[PDB]
Amino acid sequence: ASVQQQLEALEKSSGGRLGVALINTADNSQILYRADERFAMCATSKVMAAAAVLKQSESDKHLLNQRVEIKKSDLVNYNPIAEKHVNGTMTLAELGAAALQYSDNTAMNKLIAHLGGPDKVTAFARSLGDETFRLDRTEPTLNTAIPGDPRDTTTPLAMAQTLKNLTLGKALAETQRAQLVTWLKGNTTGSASIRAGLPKSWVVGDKTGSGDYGTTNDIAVIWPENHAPLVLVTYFTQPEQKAENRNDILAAAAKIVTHGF
Repeated sequence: ASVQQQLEALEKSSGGRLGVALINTADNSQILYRADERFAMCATSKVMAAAAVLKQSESDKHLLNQRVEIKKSDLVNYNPIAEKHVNGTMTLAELGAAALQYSDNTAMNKLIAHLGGPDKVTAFARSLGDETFRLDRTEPTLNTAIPGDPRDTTTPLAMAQTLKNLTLGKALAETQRAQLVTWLKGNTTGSASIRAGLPKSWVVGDKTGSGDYGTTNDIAVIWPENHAPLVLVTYFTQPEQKAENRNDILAAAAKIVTHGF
């Protein structure tokens, strides 16, 4: 069974729709499975928002330390970091960190609001050459993940390309690229997703996402010990709105497509 057959087979079993894009930066080869199909990003979109703020910070040396007031009314449905700071401030950097490493939804909203709304995140993606990404909503509604809804979607390939540009490539100035990489490496939410499909000692940065329709996503940059990085997007979504998430599928997909390194 080739890698495509293995992915086909994984999807066939899975009860959903799998999207995979792996970029092997050794030779810019790719492993693609429904890679041009749209999927709801859910919190994987947070990478774009955080990166947009990093881009701004390249021309404003005070931005990352800018205070953002956190009010109880800013809290939404999943705020593990921001709730610790109500009535205080968090800096934009701290919001980036919380958004990326804990998937804090208030943090995401503060990034988006700082930037001037979801459309500003889209424009930032566009500025990186990503013609596919769109951010339409704030948290929490960007996670509705309704089948066929274009809002808050991208394709696996588009996101893989952009993630590579962001973390290893030309999108950000070097200190901000490194900051993004640091943030992704320090993610806390991805143990059971792509990381679980990889050799335990490979260094990985990732951002998960999850939403309704059992939408279960992860985007990762992977640094094998003896090989050039891999950039991997695994998106997964299911037909029924209250489907359980399926991080196991993402781990399985990651194992399939990284088997060689």
